[PDB]
Amino acid sequence: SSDDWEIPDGQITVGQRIGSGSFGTVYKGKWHGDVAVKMLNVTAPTPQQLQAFKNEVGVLRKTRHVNILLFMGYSTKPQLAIVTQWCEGSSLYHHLHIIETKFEMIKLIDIARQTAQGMDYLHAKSIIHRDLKSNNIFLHEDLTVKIGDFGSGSILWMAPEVIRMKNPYSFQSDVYAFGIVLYELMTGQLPYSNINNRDQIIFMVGRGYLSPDLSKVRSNCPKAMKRLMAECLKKKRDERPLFPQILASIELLARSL
Ligand SMILES: Cc1ccc(NC(=O)c2cccc(C(F)(F)F)c2)cc1-c1ccc2c(c1)[nH]c(=O)n2C
Repeated sequence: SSDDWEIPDGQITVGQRIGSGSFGTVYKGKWHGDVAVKMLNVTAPTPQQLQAFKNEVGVLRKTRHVNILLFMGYSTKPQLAIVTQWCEGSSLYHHLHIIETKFEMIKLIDIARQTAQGMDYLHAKSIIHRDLKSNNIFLHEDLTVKIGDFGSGSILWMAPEVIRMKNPYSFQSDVYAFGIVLYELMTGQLPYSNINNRDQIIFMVGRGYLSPDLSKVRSNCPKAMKRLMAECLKKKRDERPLFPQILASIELLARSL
């Protein structure tokens, strides 16, 4: 009846520092092979740091799905640490905007389908991601989407009610962020690339004066995908579909290719 989440003491090792994440540092490590380890640098955590760790473990431990980054376990001795699978590859952001990988339409639609599958799973478990974006979508072996929270470089994916600010976060604000990921996949670009001012973007998206230019979608982008993108991006949160409907739309347009 137990999940045995707590990793035995003196087993995890960490190597290369790969980044920063929420409460600490992310390393490539070893625990029954390659793993990613998010570890608190200090030995004595503040009650807040400990609470942030417990909340993150509580969310991750409820997930078991191929499209969610695999949570493996946690340790509190000698330091607070969360262990996940190690993914070989790059995030969708890195692919589209750094190394500019050119995916075929069938593969772009499949990345969208798998992300919607993972998001539908999280929402069914009442988990609102709050920071869905292409950098939080990992292409494991550059084939399987793994949603995680790897990391303000998140305004482009922010729903207008989240920009405006209370609790503006909902399943619908995650749907909007997914709409932006759909825009990235179908255009190969980040929205608002011709606006060099962050304050203006924040202000205008929040007022509904500015929205992504859907005419930028590739020519081989199906019409139903463009319509789905438009629905996910609705300025009013109540007008946006939820992931079971988004999933059904993607599955159908993928069969019609
Ligand atoms: C090691 C580690 C521990 C915890 C998390 N925590 C999440 O992923 C997360 C937190 C809350 C909710 C959710 C979700 F999505 F379920 F809602 C996910 C991420 C990492 C992690 C893994 C790989 C990484 C990395 C960090 N940074 C990096 O560059 N690589 C390549």
